[PDB]
Order: sequence, then C-alpha cells, then structure tokens
Amino acid sequence: MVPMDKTLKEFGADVQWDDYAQLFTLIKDGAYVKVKPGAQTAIVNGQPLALQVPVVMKDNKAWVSDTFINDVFQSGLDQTFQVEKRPHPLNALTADEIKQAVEIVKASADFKPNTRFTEISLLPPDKEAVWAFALENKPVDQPRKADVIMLDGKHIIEAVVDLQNNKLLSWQPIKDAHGMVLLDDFASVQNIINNSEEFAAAVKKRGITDAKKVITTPLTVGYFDGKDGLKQDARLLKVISYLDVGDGNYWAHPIENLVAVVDLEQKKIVKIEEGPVVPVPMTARPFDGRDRVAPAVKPMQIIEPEGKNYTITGDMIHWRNWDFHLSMNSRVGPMISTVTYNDNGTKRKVMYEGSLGGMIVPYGDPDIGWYFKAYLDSGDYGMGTLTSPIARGKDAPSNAVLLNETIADYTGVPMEIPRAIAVFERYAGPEYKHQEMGQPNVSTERRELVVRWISTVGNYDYIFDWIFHENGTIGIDAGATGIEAVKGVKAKTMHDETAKDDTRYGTLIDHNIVGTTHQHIYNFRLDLDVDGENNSLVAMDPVVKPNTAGGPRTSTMQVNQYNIGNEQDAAQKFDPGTIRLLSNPNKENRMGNPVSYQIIPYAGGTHPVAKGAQFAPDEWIYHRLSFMDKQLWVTRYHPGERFPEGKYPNRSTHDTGLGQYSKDNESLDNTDAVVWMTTGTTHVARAEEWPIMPTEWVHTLLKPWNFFDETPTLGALK
Amino acid sequence: HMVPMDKTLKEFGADVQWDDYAQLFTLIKDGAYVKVKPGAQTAIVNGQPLALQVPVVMKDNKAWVSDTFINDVFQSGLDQTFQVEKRPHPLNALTADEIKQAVEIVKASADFKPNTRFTEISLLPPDKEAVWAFALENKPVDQPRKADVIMLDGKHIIEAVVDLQNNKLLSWQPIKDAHGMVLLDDFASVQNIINNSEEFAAAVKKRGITDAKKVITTPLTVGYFDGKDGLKQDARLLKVISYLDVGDGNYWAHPIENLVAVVDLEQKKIVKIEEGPVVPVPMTARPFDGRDRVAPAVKPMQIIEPEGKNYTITGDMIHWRNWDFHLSMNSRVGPMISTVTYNDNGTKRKVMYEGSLGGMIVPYGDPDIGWYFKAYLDSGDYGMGTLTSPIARGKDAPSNAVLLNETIADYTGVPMEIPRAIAVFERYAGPEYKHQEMGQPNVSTERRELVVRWISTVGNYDYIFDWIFHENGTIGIDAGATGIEAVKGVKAKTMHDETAKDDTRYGTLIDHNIVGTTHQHIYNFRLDLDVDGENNSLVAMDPVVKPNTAGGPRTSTMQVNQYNIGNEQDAAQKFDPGTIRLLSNPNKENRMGNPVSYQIIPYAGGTHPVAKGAQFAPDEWIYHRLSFMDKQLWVTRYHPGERFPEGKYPNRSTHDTGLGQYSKDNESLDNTDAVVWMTTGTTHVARAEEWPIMPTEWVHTLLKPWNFFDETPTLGALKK
Ligand SMILES: [Ca+2]
Ligand SMILES: [Ca+2]
Ligand SMILES: [Ca+2]
Ligand SMILES: [Ca+2]
Ligand SMILES: [Cu+2]
Ligand SMILES: [Cu+2]
Ligand SMILES: [Xe]
Ligand SMILES: [Xe]
Ligand SMILES: [Xe]
Ligand SMILES: [Xe]
Ligand SMILES: [Xe]
Ligand SMILES: [Xe]
Ligand SMILES: [Xe]
Ligand SMILES: [Xe]
Ligand SMILES: [Xe]
Ligand SMILES: [Xe]
Ligand SMILES: [Xe]
Repeated sequence: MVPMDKTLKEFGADVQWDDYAQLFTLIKDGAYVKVKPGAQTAIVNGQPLALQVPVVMKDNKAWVSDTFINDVFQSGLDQTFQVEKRPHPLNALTADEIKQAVEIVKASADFKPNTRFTEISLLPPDKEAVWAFALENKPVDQPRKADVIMLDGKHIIEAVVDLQNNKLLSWQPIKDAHGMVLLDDFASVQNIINNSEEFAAAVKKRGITDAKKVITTPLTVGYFDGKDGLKQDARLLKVISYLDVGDGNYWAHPIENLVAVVDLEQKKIVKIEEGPVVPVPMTARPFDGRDRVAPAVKPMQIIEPEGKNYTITGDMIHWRNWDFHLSMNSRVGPMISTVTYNDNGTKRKVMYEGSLGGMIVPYGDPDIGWYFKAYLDSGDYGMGTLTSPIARGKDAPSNAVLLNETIADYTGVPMEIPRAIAVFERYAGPEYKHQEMGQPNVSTERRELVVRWISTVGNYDYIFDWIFHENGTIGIDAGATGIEAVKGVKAKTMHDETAKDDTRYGTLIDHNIVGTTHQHIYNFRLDLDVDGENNSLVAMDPVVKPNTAGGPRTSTMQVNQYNIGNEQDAAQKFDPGTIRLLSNPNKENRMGNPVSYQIIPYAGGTHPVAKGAQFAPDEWIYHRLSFMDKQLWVTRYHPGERFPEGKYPNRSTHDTGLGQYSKDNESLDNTDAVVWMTTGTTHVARAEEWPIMPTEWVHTLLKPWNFFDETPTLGALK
Repeated sequence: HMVPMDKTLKEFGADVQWDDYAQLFTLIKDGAYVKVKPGAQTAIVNGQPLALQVPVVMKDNKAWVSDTFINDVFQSGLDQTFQVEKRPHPLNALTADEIKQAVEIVKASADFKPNTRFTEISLLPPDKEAVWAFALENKPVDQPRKADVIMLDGKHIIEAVVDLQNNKLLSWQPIKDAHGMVLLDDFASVQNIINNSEEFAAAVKKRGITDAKKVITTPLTVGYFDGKDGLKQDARLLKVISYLDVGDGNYWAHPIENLVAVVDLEQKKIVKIEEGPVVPVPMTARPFDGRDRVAPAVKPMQIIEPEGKNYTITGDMIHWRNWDFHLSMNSRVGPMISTVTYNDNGTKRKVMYEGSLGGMIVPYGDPDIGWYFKAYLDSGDYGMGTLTSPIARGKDAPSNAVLLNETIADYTGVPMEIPRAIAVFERYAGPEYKHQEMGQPNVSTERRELVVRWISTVGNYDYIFDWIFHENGTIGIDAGATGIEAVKGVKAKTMHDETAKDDTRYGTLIDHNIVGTTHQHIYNFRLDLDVDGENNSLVAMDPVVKPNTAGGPRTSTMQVNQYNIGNEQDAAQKFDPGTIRLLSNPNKENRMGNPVSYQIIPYAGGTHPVAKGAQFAPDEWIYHRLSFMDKQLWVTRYHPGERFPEGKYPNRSTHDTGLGQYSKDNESLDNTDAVVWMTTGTTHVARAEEWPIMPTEWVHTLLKPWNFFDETPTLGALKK
C-alpha cells in the first residue's frame, strides 16, 4: 500500500478529486480513469475493470496497492498503444542498436581515442522494399544498417555498419568537410574564455570588473574567401558574450563589439576583434516570472474519456483514414514516412518521407559581432539532439499523448528524450456546413491530428506541427518563440543622438537594446508519391482573358495550364495566386482528371513574409545556400539528397544542397519527384517581443486535388 | 409535479451525460456546468453548491425532475456569465419595443403605403465623442435615441429618421435613383411568378422537364451593363436561375442551364426569357446530408470549463482579461464590435471605435447567359444579418461556447429573435511563448484566445466570421466559406468527352455533367481603429536590402525604408505581405520613444489561392462600380455615414458610391481620425473534393500591436 497522490504524480498522471461525487479522475496520455474509494471496480476509457485492492481513504488521504498503476494503466483497456509484432523497417535505431554500432566502430584500429559522433542513424533500406512492407506486408530482406559519422578532432569520417551480422562495411574519410558543432564544444569554448587573460583584459576595458560572470555563446563562422582573415582548414568558432547579472537572462546583457575566434583543435583564442566600447545594459530583465504574478484564470480541460481515435503501434500511427510512421533523427528531428490514405478500403500512397530539410536564421547587420551570424540550427547544431521536452498542457493541449524518443549523444551513448513529441487530436471548426433556407441544417465538425515537436538552439525555440486533416489535406506549421538576439547600443530612446545609427539595422526594443533585423527560413523535404512514384509537376495560373464567347462581359477567368518538365524550371518563386500540382499522369479520378496534390509553400504567417533572401546575390551566404531564395523545388528522388544546405554546411565553400541537387537540370516528367518547400519570414522587432517573444507562426499546406472523386469526409455509401 | 429529465433538458438545449459508475449527471449549457446525483438534495453549479427543493428522481432508470428544475438550476445566479447592465450602453441595438415603436411612428405618416417594406431598421448612432466618453469616463449621453428606418415603396427607397425618446418623425427623404435590396418575400414572389408562367413552363418542357411544379427558382440581382443586357434601368428587376428538384435535398446539383427569366416585381410578371442551347439536366441524386451515408464511429471529445468562464457579458458588453468591448447585431452586416479597449495596468487604452464586415462580393468568371451578370453582393443585396444561420451547438462552434440570441427587424417591420446568432468561446492556441534555456528549468505559458463567431448563409454559401482577441493585444479576423458550389450544367461526363475542353474553359469538371465555375470571394472589413486616441497617421515600413557602407566583408545589409502616407489616394494600395503598414499615434510614444502603433495585415494567409485584385479587365462595369475589389488596403477620414465599401445602394448602381467615392477627394490622413478598410479574398478554382459539399476554407487577417506596449504584454503583473 502506497500514497496515491504522490505515486501518481511521480508517474506523470493528473489526479482530480471531486468531493461532491466522491470520485477520483486520473488522466495520463490515452488513459482516462475513474475510481471511487472503496469500490471493487474502476472505469478505464469507458470500460469496467475489477480491482484486486480498492482505493482506501485514510485521514482525507488516498492509498492504493503498490501494484495499482500496473493493474490500472497497463491493463489493456487503454488501447492507445498496441504491440508491434513485426517492426517497420524505418524504425529508428534502438538503444541497443546504437550501442552495437558504437562497439563495431570502436573495434577498428583506425578509431582514434577522443573520437566523437555527429550522427548515428538508420541507413534507410530501399524505398520500394519499404513501400511493399507498408502496403503488402512483404518482409524486407536486408539486414539493419547504421550510418555512423565520426568527428576525429576536426576530421570527418563516414562509416557503415551491418547490425544483423555485426560487421563494418565501410570507412571513408571525408577531406574538406567540417563537422557540426557538438555539445562539448559549448563548455570548451566557455573554459577557453575563462582561461584567457587576454580576454579578461578585453572585458575589463568594457566595464566588467568580474570576468567570471561572462557567458559565452559559440557561433559558426561561415565562409568569406579569406576576407574575414580566417584560414579555411582550422576548426573555428566565433564567440559572442553576455554578462550574467543574476536575472536568469544573460541574453539581455550583450557585450557589444567583442568577438573571440576560437580554434577547438588548439583549444585557444586565436583572434580578438574589438570595436567601439558600448556599455553593457544592466537592468534585470527576467522572462521566467520571478518578478511577476499571473492573474487567476478559471480551469479549462480537453478530455477524451473513452480514449483516443488513433492507435500507436510501435512507431506507426493509425487515425481515421490515415496511416504513417513517425521516427526521430538527431539532425532534423521527426520524420513522417509511408503515409497513406485509406480510400474506401484501398490504401493510396501520399508521401514516402517528409521531414524538415534544414533552416537558417541570417542577420542583417554588417558590424563586427553580426556580419557572419547565420544560425543553421539543424545543420550546424542538430535540432533532434536539442529537442525540448514538451511541457504538458502548455506546449501542447491537455488531451495530448506525449512520446519519448531515443537518439545517440555525441559520445555514442543512447539518450532518451522524454516528451519529445506530442500527438493530439483537435477540434478545428466545422468541416463543412450548409443551412438551406427553411430546411434542417447540415454541419459536421472538423478534426485535425497534430504531431508537434519543439527544438531549442541557443536563444530560439522552434515549434513544428504536422497536421493531418480528415479530408486528405496535410498542413505543416512552424512557430518561433524565445529571446531575441540583441545589440547593445548607447541610445535609450529614439530621442537620443545615436538613435538613428543605432537603429539602422533593427528596432529599439529596450533601453540600450536593439533587436537586429533578420530572417527565419525553413525548408521542408517532402518526397510525395501521389498515388504512386511516377509523378509530374503541373502549373495552373489563373488569368484574366478577353471574352470571345459574346454577350456583355469584356473578360473572363481562365486557367493557363502547362507542365514543368525539369529541375531548373521547377526551382521557382511562389505566387500565392497560382496553383502548383504534383500530379500522377498515369491515374485519374471518376471525371478523368489526373489525381494530384496541390502544393502551397505559403499559406500564411503572423510575421511579414520573405520573398526570398534579404541579401545581394554577391554575398557568400547567398552563394552557399541557394535554397533560401526560391519557395519551391522539385528534384528527382535520390536516397542521399536530404538537406537543402548540403550534408556538411559548416564553413562550406559552395552549395552542396539544393543548388547541387538541381545542377544537371534533370527531367521531371512522369518520374519519382521530391518536393522541397522553402518558407520564410522577415523579422523586424518590436517592444512587444522583449524580454520574451510571443510565438509567431508560418503555415504551409498540401491539399488533395482531384485525388478523390468527391467530398472525402462525406463518408462511406450505405 | 414531475417532468422527464432527458427530454426537458434536451428541449432546453442542454447537453446531458449520465455516468452509470459515479451515479452522476453532468448537464452543460453555455456558461453553466452542473453536476447532480439522483436523490441528492444539493447540486453543483460551476463549483458552487445549490440546494434543490425536489431531488432528481430515478424510476426504472428513467430520470425525472421537478417542472421548476431548469429555472432553479440554470437561473440560480451561480452561473455568473451574464450580468444585468447598470446603465444601458448608447450603442445597444434597437430592442423589440424600439423596433415596434419606430414602425408605428412612420406608419402614422400620410405617406406610408401598405405595400411598403423595410430594408433596414437600425440605431442611428450618437456621435463618436459622446460614445467614447460614456465608455471611458462614464459620462451619460444627452442626445435622444434615434433610429434609421429605410423603406422600400415598390421600387423607391425612402429614408426616415425617428426620435424614440420623444416619439416623433424627424425626417422623410425619397432617394431618387436608388434600388433597394432583395427582400425575403422576393424569394416567394419570384417562385410563384414562375409557377404561374405558361411560357416558362414551355421553356422548361423544351429541356426535358415535363413537371414544371418541381422547378426551384433563385433570385439574383442583375447588375449594370450600360444597356447591353437589354433591361430597363429604372424598373425593379431580378434575374431567375432554375434548378430541378429530384428529391435528394440538393437542387443546386441539378441546374437547368441557359435558362434565365427576368422578373418585374412591381408588375408581378416575367418581362423577358433569355434562352440559349439546351443542355440535359443532370439527374443523379447527390445528397449532401448523409441520407445515403454510414455515420462513422468517433470517440467523444469535450472542452469543459467546470468553474465557469473567464469572460462576463454585461448586457451586450463583454469583458475578458484586459479587453472590453461591445457587441451588437445589424441586419445588413451582422455583428459589430465597438468601443474596444485594452486595459494596460489600470488605464483603458483605445484600440478600435467600430469594427465590422464592410461588404463582400463573389464574382464569377463565365460569360454565358446564366453567368455573365452573376456577382453576389451578399450583405448589400441580401442582408447578411437577416440571413444569420443559428449556430449548431458543438459543431459550428466548440462545446465550450456560449451562444447569444439576437433581435433584428424583419422586412415587414416585426422584431425577429434569431436563436444562437453568435457564439463566444475561449480557446487554447498553443504556447503563448516558451523558452527552454540549456540546462535550466523550462518557461512556457499557454496562449488563450477569445472568439466571437457569426455565420450567415446566402443561397448556396455559408460564411463564417471570427473576431479573435488575443490576450497579448493582437486582433484577428478570419473568414470561412463552405456550402454548395454554383455549378454549370454541361455535356461532358469526363474529360475524355468531345465537349470537355469547352465545357471547362471557365471551371473544373467536378462531377458527371457538372462544372464548378471559377470565381472569387472578396471580403472587406471596415475598422475604425483609434490607436490610443483618434488622431492617427499612416506609416509604411518597407524592408529593403541596402549596400553595406560600414566596411567588413558583407556586401549588403537589411534596412527599412520608413515614410508617411499623407492622403487617401496614396493610402488606397495593394498589400505586399513582405512590407509593414502601421496606423500610428504620432502624439503618444512608448517608453522607447516609438509612436504607439498597430500593424495592419490584410492578408495573413488562406487555404485557397489568394486574389491579387479583382479578376476582371479594367473596362468591366462590375470593375468600375466596385473599386473596393482591387486594393487590399484603404484609409479614409472618419465619417459617420461612410459604412459600406460597395456604397449604400449597390443594386444596379452605375458608378462607385463606396470606397471609390469616400476617397475621391484625396483628403489628408495626417494626424487625424482615420478608418482602415481591409480587402481580402480568394480565387476559387474548383476540385472534386468540393462536391457535393465544400469543406470549409479560411482566409486570415491580423491587427498586431506595434510598440503599443513597452514589453511582452503577457508577462504578468510586476511585483517589483
Ligand atoms: Ca537531381
Ligand atoms: Ca516521390
Ligand atoms: Ca479612427
Ligand atoms: Ca474621405
Ligand atoms: Cu525572429
Ligand atoms: Cu468559392
Ligand atoms: Xe550542439
Ligand atoms: Xe504505417
Ligand atoms: Xe518537443
Ligand atoms: Xe547557439
Ligand atoms: Xe482568373
Ligand atoms: Xe514547382
Ligand atoms: Xe509542387
Ligand atoms: Xe433576403
Ligand atoms: Xe465596452
Ligand atoms: Xe440567393
Ligand atoms: Xe495603407
């Protein structure tokens, strides 16, 4: 016998007591439990359950059998989770597979002693075999393989290991590649600064008595063809710094015009750049509420007391007509795979793999601490790795189910991220409605299934939602919050003398604090397979045309329709007044229209939209990262083309991403296509965003276009 | 005593859940969340105990209640959602009494004829300054309540004004050259005229229809075409499109193509029958109501607020967190949000004097005889408030909504209570903000939004408007479209038929013999924003890429070109979603010295392709008559009489009497009382997914505080 409230809260359930009904309600993930003290039975998700030991009330305190949690929550009356008897071949590496793969490479003599890992991931078996698993249950007959990418000092090495046979299949050094930043690089950088008298010197000049209070933040340095005076072949990071004044918000206290360049192979500062002294803003600016009181609000709950409409079977999700596989990657986070829509009995392919491709937050300011600053969060830091556990009921609604996921850390040890992903169903207005005059109304509710993931790199938090609509639409939303990267300036108000120079590149958002203008650019890789792999890309441009049919109208609304046959043409800006379809030319609906999906890389946003990259074309960043300046890309499927910024974007000299994948301008005619959507905002700051930035959203959409023969949510014919 | 619980409460509109295990009823309606056990002498209402005289009785597991149960429980007073109003707000709509009174005053005139009908009976609003002083300083309003009474005398419009405090007719003005809107009885008239026409019965026989009594008409306005339509300019005319009733409940799926009757309403006669080639009527049953579908098994989801709401509704005034505002209903534009303030640390700061739909238009792109003139001015021509669709509880709005009744005059001048006219609900909208600093505890708060939702159906589209108050000061306006598509009857069954290419020049083939004609939805919103005061300026901020003149390796920088927009003609513009447009207050600054502003975003996204302007050539009449369609943003000088982007009398208008007119003098917009108009819409190209019934599509607009506050507005009360 064990104390109920304490044990249940330790287990993650919410416990509610209703004194009028004398009834506990226990909620956790898919389980909604009702139990009265002294009763011999309980209710799990609407279903009766016999108890071995009743709940006993001793002294206004609930006690339960030590076995109650297993008997009630793992009873099988919660159907949310089902056992996976046959593993999906895209399942992520398990903890054991991660450990096995590390032993296999550590067994090589070429494995040097301080070697770190940038990625340990499933090597994807071939597409055709994976589709036949999902659609025909045909076993895949390859062994499980892992990509093991190692960073030996500054050297990158790619290995492949076979996990069934426990052998090493290849070992390829990659000359010229720089590695991504690893967690331990953060501490190194912070120690190197703590141990430089030269740095302490530099900081003393800037008014800082105590150099031990200085917080560093490490940045990749980009590539500028020697013009930043940094040699190409060293492992370098740039270091910006802030003053810890004890408000929990080092970000609010920048030490402007002071940059250290750190060589991580020498573990020393190798350059200090110093510009005008700007006094460090010092006023406490906490964002955690330590100085605040919230208003009392009344409680709101979203409850599903008979359980969920979805089923999670291992990593497979089933919900209404949708089925898909959800797996987690250390670089790009969640990946949605083998997505199909069940059209009256038949599973129809929609998307083979979908995931974040990459993202970049480049800044607009040419000064010493800014000019090179461009966060490539997934590429350079690893957004999977930096997943933020979801705060139950706040980051996601209280009817969510939260999943743990596992990936390798930089030392090769499996790391379990709790609450890495949230899945929840939500009400989203009426699905359709018609109220014919003087007739009974027709309305049905809209339901969306959301898959939500959060990653935090330095000062922003990014939120990605993959949204499945019952009617076949799929949305992808990207939200941004966190703390602005700010410049320390002399101006306190717009009336000060330096105000105008001070704000040339950003808004004054606090006294001495300027929010530097920048962009948020997200790129999604969507290997759509519209009812099969063989697809084509169709444009439909609504046009105003002279009326030629007679009568009083001078004009008409027509559609200009044409195919886009190759990769260079498919790389384009997106006009939200046009329609872009990925069609299957081999298959038609009942009316003879090619089954298609409409691609909408900009379906809206709460911040101003990027039309492309806010950079002149002669900028190195513009040259290295082509993906930034078009909204839409379509390339021929290739298992190894995965990242719009290239595989090794750190200090890269040219575009190894989407600029390379499209170089040879290949045919896109009736073939396996991969769609990439680039969507962006231009962020000009305002005081409302300081000291913490209310979440801002961009939206994208994939809508079925004559994929069905009729309203998909009408339901099956009697 | 007794009366049967389940039946009484469901009649009453409450949701009823019985929990067999807990032996407990949970009854839910609007702001009341009630728990009651059979036999208990008490019940719980929003967390408070309440004594019952008669307990809920169980007999053979039928539940029984006292015939006074409903008033005792739902009228207890433990539901605090609704409070009675202390001093009537000067913007409260006409009451049923006031409507009846206003009608008696004009009926007591010698000039009143018994055929006269009413297009509008509305509060004539007192002046803006006195209304603000009432809201902000509690100063009573000393002008008397007046009503606008707008009458249609056969084809003539008369505008009467009546004083209700003093019971008299202050004025009576015929308005020459104005046509009146379509009225509800016009629907019946047009259907009877067609049923009485032997010539129409013949036209319909030609096209396969042997039974003329199974034909359904629908009235359209005719527009203006400089005579090319062959129609008398002065007469009261409407065009009639026709459909075959086949008994599937969806006559919209069965057009009788190329048949138009023109009807003179005065004369009660068909004046002209335009015929073109014969196209066989599509006959296959296509019900949208599920008579032929399997109901899918879905598990329940409830959004519950078991201690009541965070908002209070005091008369028509709504209070929620830091917002206060006033809500009323107009027969032409529906809901109006007024005297909107944000409470900043004890000081109520002005945001918006009046906000409402201005007008809307759905113009088609097909030049054939049943199409070429077709453009629904849904509010202006039909009265969207009049056509309000009662919210379907749990479906049209979430299960935690409160549903308000509204009263407007009908066309004969009798008050009409519309049930469930507006839904108010609070909703979760993700994290308000979050930061997870590496190795520290998390910070996250939930975002909450308050939605005011109204739905209106005109013919075949159902429209859903949401006004959304974010806790942090943002205001969103979303427009949703659903219903049944206007379809053309055609000969092609599939795209393989010989006529397919021509049949689909103006629309997609969405069913056998059925084309969804391409069109646009264009919405316009009139927002009298008063950003912390009436005296505002318009500012542009265009992000630009400039050469780096500061040295270092960069070739370019990100900067902003800032300028004022000094006059109306300059303020009428396309919106580029990559730029920023602010209504500032040049007289008031935040702690940083920045003028307190709102950012106006007329296009914040949409589910359909976006309309860049009117999809018409510059020489179309519809184009000439309706300037509002081609610009996303207009700013004009406050004028109490300028309310409709399409003009006050848009039926068969020959020129622009709306935003084209309101801006034609190109007046100054420098530090003055400005009114913002947002035009936004979609180009609709149909697809099979939208037939027989169209899944709801949404467009979004946003108003965001810009340096209006000093910091993150949602941080919480400062303890330090
Ligand atoms: Ca290629
Ligand atoms: Ca593909
Ligand atoms: Ca104003
Ligand atoms: Ca004017
Ligand atoms: Cu930003
Ligand atoms: Cu439409
Ligand atoms: Xe990292
Ligand atoms: Xe799956
Ligand atoms: Xe997350
Ligand atoms: Xe970072
Ligand atoms: Xe168009
Ligand atoms: Xe494209
Ligand atoms: Xe596409
Ligand atoms: Xe009407
Ligand atoms: Xe108000
Ligand atoms: Xe209509
Ligand atoms: Xe504007």
